[PDB]
Amino acid sequence: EDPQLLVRVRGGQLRGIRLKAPGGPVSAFLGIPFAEPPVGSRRFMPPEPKRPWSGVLDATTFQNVCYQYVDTLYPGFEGTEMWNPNRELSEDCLYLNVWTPYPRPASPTPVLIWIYGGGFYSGAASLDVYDGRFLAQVEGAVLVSMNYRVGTFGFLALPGSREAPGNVGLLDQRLALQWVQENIAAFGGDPMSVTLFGESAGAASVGMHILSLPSRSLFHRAVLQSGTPNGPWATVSAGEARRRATLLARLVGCPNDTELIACLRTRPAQDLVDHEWHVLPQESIFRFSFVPVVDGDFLSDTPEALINTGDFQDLQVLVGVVKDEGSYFLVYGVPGFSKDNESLISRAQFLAGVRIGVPQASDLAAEAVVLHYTDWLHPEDPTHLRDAMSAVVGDHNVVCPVAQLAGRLAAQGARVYAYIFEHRASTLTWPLWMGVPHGYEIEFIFGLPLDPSLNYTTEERIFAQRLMKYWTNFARTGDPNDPRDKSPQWPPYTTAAQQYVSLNLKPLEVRRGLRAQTCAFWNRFLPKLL
Amino acid sequence: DPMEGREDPQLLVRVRGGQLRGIRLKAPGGPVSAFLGIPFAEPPVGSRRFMPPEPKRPWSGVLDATTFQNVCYQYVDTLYPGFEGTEMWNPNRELSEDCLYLNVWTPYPRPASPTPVLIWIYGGGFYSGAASLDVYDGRFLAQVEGAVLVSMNYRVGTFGFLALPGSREAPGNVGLLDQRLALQWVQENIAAFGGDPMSVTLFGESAGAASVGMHILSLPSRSLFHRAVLQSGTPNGPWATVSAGEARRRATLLARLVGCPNDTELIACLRTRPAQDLVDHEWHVLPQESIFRFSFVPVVDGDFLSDTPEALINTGDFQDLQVLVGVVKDEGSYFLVYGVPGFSKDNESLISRAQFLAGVRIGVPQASDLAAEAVVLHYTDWLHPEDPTHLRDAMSAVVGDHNVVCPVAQLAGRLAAQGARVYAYIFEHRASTLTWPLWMGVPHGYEIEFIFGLPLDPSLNYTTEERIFAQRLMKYWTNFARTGDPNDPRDSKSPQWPPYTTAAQQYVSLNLKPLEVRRGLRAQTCAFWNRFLPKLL
Repeated sequence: EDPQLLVRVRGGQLRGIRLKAPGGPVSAFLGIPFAEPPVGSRRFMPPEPKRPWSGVLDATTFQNVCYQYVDTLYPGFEGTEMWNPNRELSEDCLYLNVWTPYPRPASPTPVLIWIYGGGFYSGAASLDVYDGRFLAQVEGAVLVSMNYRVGTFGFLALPGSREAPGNVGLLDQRLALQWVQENIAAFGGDPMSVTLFGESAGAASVGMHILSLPSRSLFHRAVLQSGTPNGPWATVSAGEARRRATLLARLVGCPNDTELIACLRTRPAQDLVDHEWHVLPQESIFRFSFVPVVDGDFLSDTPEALINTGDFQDLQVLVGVVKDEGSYFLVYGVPGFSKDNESLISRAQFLAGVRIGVPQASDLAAEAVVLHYTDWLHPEDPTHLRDAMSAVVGDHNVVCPVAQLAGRLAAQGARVYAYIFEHRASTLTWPLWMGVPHGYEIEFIFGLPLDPSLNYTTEERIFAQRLMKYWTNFARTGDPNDPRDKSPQWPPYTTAAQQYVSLNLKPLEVRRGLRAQTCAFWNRFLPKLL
Repeated sequence: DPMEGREDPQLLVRVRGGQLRGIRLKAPGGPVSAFLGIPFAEPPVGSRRFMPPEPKRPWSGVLDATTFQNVCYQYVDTLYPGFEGTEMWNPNRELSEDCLYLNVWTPYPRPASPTPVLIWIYGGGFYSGAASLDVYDGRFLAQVEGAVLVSMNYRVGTFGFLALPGSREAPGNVGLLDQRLALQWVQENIAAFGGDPMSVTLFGESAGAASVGMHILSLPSRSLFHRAVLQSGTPNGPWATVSAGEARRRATLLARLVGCPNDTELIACLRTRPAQDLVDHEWHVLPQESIFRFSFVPVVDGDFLSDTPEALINTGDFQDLQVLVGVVKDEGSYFLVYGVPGFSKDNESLISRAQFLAGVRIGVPQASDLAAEAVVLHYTDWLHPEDPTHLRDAMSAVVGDHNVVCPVAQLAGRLAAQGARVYAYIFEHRASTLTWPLWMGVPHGYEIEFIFGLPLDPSLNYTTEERIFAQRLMKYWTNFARTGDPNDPRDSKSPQWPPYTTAAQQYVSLNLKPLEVRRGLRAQTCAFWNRFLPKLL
C-alpha cells in the first residue's frame, strides 16, 4: 500500500508504480485515460473528455499505441525498430503518462510535456527514448507525454463537415494539455509553469499550439526540435485535404460528406492504413498524406501568415536542428541511397533526387536548387552529390523553416534560443555517412546515457547531463543558461546578431547565421520563382 | 640619304615600304633600339573614314622613325584634372584621324638570331587608348629579356567601330582590321628587325584582351600569330560585342544626333562631320545608365566574326593554341566612381543598400527585375546586410564578376575543354605608387606597369621587392612567348605554374610572395553568372 503511488485526479483514483532510475526511485503513472476512446462513431471526430471512474484505476503500465503504419523497410534493424510501436495497436489509444520524483515533489514543480514525432502518421509516447524517469530523477522534473491519433484517424478531414472537421490529433494533444491544467497539481506539478517540447511532427505540433488561441492558455513555453508549423510538409489546404480524403474513400470502396464518412467509419483500421500512402500527389520523401489542415478554426490562417502577423511578446522559445536533417529520408525512396552502401550517386541521380525531394518545384526552381548545391570543384564526385542531396532535403524541410520561424518570432517579441546538435551517438547503428540524423538528439535530452547498461561513453553521459539541465533550465525560467552557474553563455537568437550555439562534447560555441545564405536562397529567392 | 655615312649604322632598317631610321634609347641596363611611328596603313581620313584600312604605299627616302606618332581620335578624360590615376591613361600625343602607326622595340644592337615577338594591343573600352603611353614602354622587355616588342595604334570610337552592317562604306570592325593589318606587317617585316615571324605572341589588357580573343576567333587572323595572352578581358561577355541590328540602331541614332538623316547617304554625311563632333556625341547614344558599357564596339558581322564569340568558343577547336589568361583582384572598383551614385575617389564610397540595388540595376542593365534581385540576394552579406563597406565591396564585385572575372572563367573553361593549353592567374599586388584610393584595391589595368617592367627604372620610386616582382612577371610572360609555358624550363627551385584544366581548375596568385596554386576561379559565383542567370531570360 504505497501512498505516494496513490493519486486522486478529477475523474477518480489512480495507482502508479515505483520505477528504478540509476540515481534512485521515481513515481510513474502510465496509461491514464484523458479521453473517451475514439472508436466507432467517434472515429475522425474531436476527442471527448474521459468520464470519471470508480475504484482505483491501475496506472502502472503503458497503454496501446494509436493505430498506424508499421515500418518494415529493415526488419529487426535497431535504427528503425527503435521508432516502431512497442505496445499493441488500437484506436482505443488516448492515454497519457506522468513521471514525477519519488517521493512526490515538496513544492510545485515545472512541467515538461512531450509530444512525439513520426510525420503525423506514426509515433508513440511509450517508446524507450521518451522515458521520463531520468529527467524526473536527476532534475526533479514532472514530465507528461500523451498519445495522439495519427494518420487518417488523426487527420483525415472533409473541411466544413462535423463528422470529420480535421486536426483531431491536435485536439487530442490539446485535451491532454487541459488535463494537465486540471490535474497535474495532484502529482506535485505546477500548472502555471508548463513547457511543451517535441521533435519533428511533434515540434510542428508544438508550433501549432503556439499559433492556436485556445491552446495558448494551456502552456507558457515551447521547444521545437527539428520541426516547425510552417514549411512544406506540416500542413495542407482545406481543398487538398478534401481531395485526399475523397481519394482514400474511393480506394476503400466509399461511397454527401455524411455518407462518405459513415462508410469510412465502417472500414477496419488496417484497410485505411493499407491505402493511406496511395493518395499523395507526387513522388516524395519527407511528405505525408494526412497532416494538420488549415481549417480556419484550429488554424485561423496558414502558419506562415500567422507567424508573419502574430504578436509573440510573452513567449519564450527554444529551437534547433541536428547536423544532418536530410540523411534519414534519403534511404526512404531516393534511387541510389541505402543504409548498407555508402550511397554514392551520379549527377543524373542527383538531378532526379532533387525532383523527388522538391516536388512542387518548377523546372526552373529545381535547376536553381541543383546549381546552388553543386560544388563546382567537384560537380561529379559521388560523395559530394550524396551529401548535397542530403543537405537539399534537410535544409528545405527543417533547417530553413526553422531559421524563418526563429527570425519571425524574435522579430515579433519572443525570447528565442537556437541550437545546432552535432554529436553522433557512439551507439548509433545507422551508417556513418548519415552523420547526426534526424531524431538522434532525443536520447541525450531524455538522459538515456545516464543508464550504465546502455553502453554510452562517459563523455556522452556528462553531455547528456548538460542537455538535461539546459532543457530543464529553460522549462524553469525560459532561459537555458544556469541561473547561478564555467561555460560560455547561451545568447538569445535575434534578427540582428543571429546567434546560436553548437551542442556537442566540447563546451558551448556561439555561432552566427543559421545557414544564412542557403536559407536566404530557400526563403527569399526561390518563392519569387513562382 | 646624303648623310647615311655619318649616322649610326645600327639604326637603319629597310621594310617593304622603304627605309627607316630609329633611335637608340637608354634603358636601366643598357641601350635598346626603338623604331617609332612606322606607318602600316594609308591615313584613314576623308573618304576613308569608317572604311577598312589600306596598306601603306611605299615611300621614298629615309623615314624618321624616332618619335611616337599621333594618337587615334578619341574622348579625353577630364574628371580629375592633374590626377595621375586618370592622366596616365590619357593621350600623350596629339589627336588625329591620321594615326595608323606602329612601334618596334628591339635590343641594341638588333638580335643575332630570330627572336620571339610580342605584340601589344592596348585597351580603353574600344573608345580610347594609344600605343605610345608610358605604361606600354617596350624598352625594359627588350633590354632585359631580349624581346622584340611591337605595338600598334588602332582606330577607336566611331572611327573604329561605327557600323552599318551590310553596307560597304561602313562594314564595321575596322579597328580590328587595323590591328590585323599591323599583324600582317609584322609577318612580312619583323625579320628585318631580328624578329621571328614564326613565333608571334599577342598580348593585351581590357578591350585589348577582347581584341586578342577576337583574333583567336577569326580565321584570317589565325595565320598571323601562334600564342595569346588575355589580361582582364575576353571576346565573350556583355561589353565586347554588339549584334548587327543594335550596331545599325546606334549608328543611325548618332547620325541623327549630329544632324545626319540609304546607308551611303548617311555615311557620307557622317564623313562630312568634324572628328570632335563625333566624339562629342558618341556617349549620347547608348540605351541606359551604364558603367563598363560602350557605344561602338566590335560587331557580330558574320564576316570578321562569323558568329557570336560565345558560339565560336563553344564550337571551336583550339588544340594547337596556348593561352595565358587572368584578372586583377578588383576588376570592378575603377568603374564604380564613373557613374554609380555614392562612389568617389575622394570619400570612402560607403553606400546604403538602396544605393546597392540601384547600382546593380546600372551595372547589369540588361537584367530583368528578377535577375537583378537574384544578383542582389547572391551578393548580400546576411549577417550584416546593411553594412556600407560590405555593400560597397559587393557592388564592386558584381561589376567586376559580371564584366571580367566570369567571362574569363568561362573562356578558360571552354578553351581547356576544347584542346588549348591554358594558364590562369589572379594578380593581387597593389602598386606602391598607386594614387587611387586604397578601397579600390588592385584596380583594372594596374598589372600592366609590372608586366612591362617599369619598376626597373629607379626614377619611378617603386620598392625593391616590386622590381624583383616585375622581373619575375617579365620572365613569366616572355617564357610563355618563347615556349607556350610561363615556367622556367631549368628552374628546379621555384614553384611550378600548372596549366588550367576543367578537372583541377588550377590557377596562380601573382604577388610579392612566391607562386601559390589555387583551385576554382570564383567557381560558385561564376556558375551563378554563367549557368543560372542566363536561364532567367
